[PDB]
Amino acid sequence: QMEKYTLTYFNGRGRAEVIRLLFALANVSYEDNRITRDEWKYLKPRTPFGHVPMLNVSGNVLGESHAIELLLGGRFGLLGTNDWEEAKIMAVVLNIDELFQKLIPWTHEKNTTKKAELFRNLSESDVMPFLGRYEKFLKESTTGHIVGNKVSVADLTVFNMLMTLDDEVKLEEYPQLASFVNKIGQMPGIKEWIKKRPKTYF
Amino acid sequence: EKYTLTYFNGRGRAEVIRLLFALANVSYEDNRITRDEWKYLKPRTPFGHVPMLNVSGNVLGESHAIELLLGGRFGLLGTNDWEEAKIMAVVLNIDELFQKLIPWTHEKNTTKKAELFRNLSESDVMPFLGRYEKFLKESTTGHIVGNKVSVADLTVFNMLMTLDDEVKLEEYPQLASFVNKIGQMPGIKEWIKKRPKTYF
Ligand SMILES: N[C@@H](CCC(=O)N[C@@H](CS)C(=O)NCC(=O)O)C(=O)O
Ligand SMILES: N[C@@H](CCC(=O)N[C@@H](CS)C(=O)NCC(=O)O)C(=O)O
Repeated sequence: QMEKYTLTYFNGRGRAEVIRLLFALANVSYEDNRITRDEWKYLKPRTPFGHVPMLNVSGNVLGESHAIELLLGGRFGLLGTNDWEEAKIMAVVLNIDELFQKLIPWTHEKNTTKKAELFRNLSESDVMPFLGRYEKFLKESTTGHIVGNKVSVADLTVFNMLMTLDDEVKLEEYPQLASFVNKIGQMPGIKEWIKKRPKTYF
Repeated sequence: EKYTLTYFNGRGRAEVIRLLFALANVSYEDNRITRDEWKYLKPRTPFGHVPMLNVSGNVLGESHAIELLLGGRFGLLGTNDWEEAKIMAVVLNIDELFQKLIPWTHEKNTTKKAELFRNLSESDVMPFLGRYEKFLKESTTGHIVGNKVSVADLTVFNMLMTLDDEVKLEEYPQLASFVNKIGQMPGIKEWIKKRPKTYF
């Protein structure tokens, strides 16, 4: 008997989307529970840390996006082939989290002038360093993976962030990242999920 | 193995790693650098931060990735993948509280510092105490997760020590027993006595 997975998050990509990509890529079925703010009022105090995403695995509850990505990544064979690769994959995931956190105001700014200003102010300090970093990791990789020789949670995380930034970065100047984003995006499971998934502002 | 930990001369985000080494009784080089040396070193780290771990010439960044690696090699991530993930959830949760406490830790004037803390008390510190008091009440053995000491215990212990002047554990008997129990464990106790005395 398969574990029953239920992911709870708002109706949005946000901090849940890498988890949704892991399920998509692994072709592992789960319930994609998207709640409203109002439903969240009641649910928040019964969660372990007062946040979403949350994962329910056959009656047992786990919080924290990167802990959930750890668990699923491990079960789905997306944490490399040894404990060193696993740790390097998780380091990347945690590094992208810092960038995600810096981008929160931008993601939620619906005024286009103000949103462009938020982004401008992060361009040199965070976005350009991100692109350079991951361009270089890939340049130094022989297989076009962020860590090791197969797809991992880190690939999905960097992929997801590139999609987040798609309208604001030019990947012609980062040919490794351009190739990578097309490769991950064409993977079965991922490709159908991107077409399928609810279109949300963030 | 040859482990080198690089961080500032401080507890900060390296100290749980230092506690893991202490508890496991595993030798490592505790490399503490100055702010000035860090200017030079920063671009050759993977992400532009410390802590960093060098394991026989290979480098790993991210305090929680280092914790995950060392924790796993030392048996401090529970007994299965579910325990491990619950342990790391606690670690990641406490990291949010650490981030919120950053201005407070770095403000040295006593009245400005107290004002920083009080504005976080009901919003963040009190919820933290209630949360971890309850996790312990749910444990039969007085561990945050599972039946054995883990990285989660070391993380909650370190944060409680960080807050030791500001926090009364009068109403949190579970946490008070816990803080005592962890601090008395072989290796931890000696490390706390030996370690360099720093403001942060
Ligand atoms: N450490 C976290 C933070 C999760 C988080 O801050 N979630 C936000 C949404 S992106 C949330 O639950 N907001 C509603 C609330 O905090 O009440 C994780 O990575 O899961
Ligand atoms: N995601 C991080 C961040 C580490 C971090 O913010 N380290 C600070 C000291 S607490 C630092 O490297 N400051 C110097 C710098 O960022 O240039 C981790 O958990 O290792």
